[PDB]
Amino acid sequence: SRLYTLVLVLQPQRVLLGMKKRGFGAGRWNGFGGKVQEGETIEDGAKRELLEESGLSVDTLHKVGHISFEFVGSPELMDVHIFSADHVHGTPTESEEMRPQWFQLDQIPFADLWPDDSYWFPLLLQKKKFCGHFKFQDQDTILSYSLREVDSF
Ligand SMILES: Nc1nc2c([nH]c(=O)n2[C@H]2C[C@H](O)[C@@H](COP(=O)(O)OP(=O)(O)OP(=O)(O)O)O2)c(=O)[nH]1
Ligand SMILES: [Cu+2]
Ligand SMILES: [Cu+2]
Repeated sequence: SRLYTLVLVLQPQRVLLGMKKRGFGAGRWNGFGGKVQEGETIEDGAKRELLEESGLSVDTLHKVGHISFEFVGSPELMDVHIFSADHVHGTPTESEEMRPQWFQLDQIPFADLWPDDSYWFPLLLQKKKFCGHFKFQDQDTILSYSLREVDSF
């Protein structure tokens, strides 16, 4: 298993997603994040990746979710810690990896996000902390999942 982060930049009626321009999940919208490095906590990793990919800074993040990901015929698990950045400083800025864009919450193009996102985004937007596991047949196809709400992490 490998540690990753995912940070959703949320304002009362809109979210700043990023169009992944290269790498894993290229061509889909997503939150900002990446691998957690040796020598940083998960949260600091989430903050560093948000700053790097969007030019945005935060005082704090909310822990909102935790989801493990599995691909059929690959033993390597992605242990993804999901944060909400409720309040950001600075100006959204395109990076080599991400082009930030704002979407009003009822207009998020779920068709162009990872397919799991349409399952847990509703929990996110209702402020319900969640735990889950998703097993993908391929990058477009969920084979199996479980998802539940938790009171804390
Ligand atoms: N919304 C969503 N995010 C996912 C899914 N699967 C998945 O790995 N992620 C997130 C976790 C990370 O933010 C990102 C994968 O990390 P990455 O490898 O692209 O990050 P990165 O290149 O920036 O890593 P770094 O080397 O920059 O640290 O995608 C998914 O199914 N849905
Ligand atoms: Cu907050
Ligand atoms: Cu402030």
